[PDB]
Amino acid sequence: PPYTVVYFPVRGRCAALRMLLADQGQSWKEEVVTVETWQEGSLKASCLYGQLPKFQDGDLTLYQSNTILRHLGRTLGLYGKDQQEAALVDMVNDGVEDLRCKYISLIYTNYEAGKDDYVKALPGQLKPFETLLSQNQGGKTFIVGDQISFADYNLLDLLLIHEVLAPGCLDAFPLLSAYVGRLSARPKLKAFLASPEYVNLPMDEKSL
Amino acid sequence: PPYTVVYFPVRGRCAALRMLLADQGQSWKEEVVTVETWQEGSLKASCLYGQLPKFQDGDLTLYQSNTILRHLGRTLGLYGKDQQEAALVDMVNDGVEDLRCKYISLIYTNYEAGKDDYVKALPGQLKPFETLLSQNQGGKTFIVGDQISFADYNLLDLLLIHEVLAPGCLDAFPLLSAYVGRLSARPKLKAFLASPEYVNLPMDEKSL
Ligand SMILES: N[C@@H](CCC(=O)N[C@@H](CS)C(=O)NCC(=O)O)C(=O)O
Ligand SMILES: N[C@@H](CCC(=O)N[C@@H](CS)C(=O)NCC(=O)O)C(=O)O
Repeated sequence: PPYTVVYFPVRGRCAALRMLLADQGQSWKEEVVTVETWQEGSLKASCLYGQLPKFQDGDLTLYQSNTILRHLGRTLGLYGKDQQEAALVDMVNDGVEDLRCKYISLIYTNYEAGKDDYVKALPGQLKPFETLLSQNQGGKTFIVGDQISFADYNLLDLLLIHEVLAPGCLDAFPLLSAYVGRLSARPKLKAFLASPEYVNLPMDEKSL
Repeated sequence: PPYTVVYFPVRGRCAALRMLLADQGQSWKEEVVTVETWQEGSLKASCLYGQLPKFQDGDLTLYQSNTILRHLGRTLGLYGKDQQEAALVDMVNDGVEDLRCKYISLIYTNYEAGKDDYVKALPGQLKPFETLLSQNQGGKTFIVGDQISFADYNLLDLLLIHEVLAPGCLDAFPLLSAYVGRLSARPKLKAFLASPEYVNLPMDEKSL
């Protein structure tokens, strides 16, 4: 630290890393980039891959949402207890990223027309996470091992996103359901999720 | 170890991890899955996310190509010299994954019709890697730091893939060009890239 999140005024790909920082009692600065400023071009041209989020940690500048998640996970001890758990954490996060990309494809390229088929296929896309939970201490703890990881925050975000898209989609998955309620009940995270900082921010850039 | 790669008979998403194993002097078993066997359904149903590659390391079973790359990188010391370099390695790999997904979208959903526009936009997609190279010891070493990382193998694979799609696409990028020649010249990797094991395997599953 200090930590600075440079992003558009939406939850989007920064929701999970923000949940992580809040739940971990970290402090950080939000540098909001308006659509107007982005269209100006200078900031975009200076971004490694021409996109946001951009993350500043002291003198270190990073790009890529999952890189930020892994960085915070690595430096704050949220990346498994050993190398085997670390691999499992990656396996979960890669799965979360895959579904997030499918979600992104839906809302940005075929929402109204593809929404129905997507929701029908959703159960099959959520089952893997329910299965992982069932194979780890009966799913009473975290997605991997007995300690929270950056993948828990990313998965939580994706699940919350889908509950909005398809209310009750987690009713068919007892472990995921309890898991979401459990993580959402963690004091610092609960406070964050209920604050205007989170609540009054639109879900996706599509809303911009 | 022992290591086992379970995949279709193509380079696809296993090319980079294979280059890594070969260049690192590792031994591994290839369990080829034919389209027929896949259509049978049993293997697919047993895969965490219903897809390949599946990777076995001793008693550990992993899925997700980037998870395999990170696992080998972590266990073989190809993940940066410190936490800062580790983050940079992730930043590069996430960028490689992003472009690979764009490439995948092209060949599978709009090849013939989108090929021209994709190639025109390619320079802008490759510039970030040229820039990273220019900011690290003049690009005379690796993509991050002075030691090879799993991201080098993944980037190398993506660059080779694009040279086939658009011959000479690296001519406008001196650092990337030299970088590819340099990595491709590493003894063990050079031997692997020239072997039937690599050469006679189709590039993508699309060829199946
Ligand atoms: N793989 C990147 C994706 C970044 C991305 O898609 N950024 C979008 C917002 S969610 C953006 O900056 N769009 C504006 C543009 O492309 O110029 C990550 O995970 O951070
Ligand atoms: N995110 C996964 C993607 C895996 C993937 O796309 N697998 C394809 C081949 S490259 C597959 O198994 N297709 C067969 C199927 O889905 O039934 C990874 O990086 O490993």
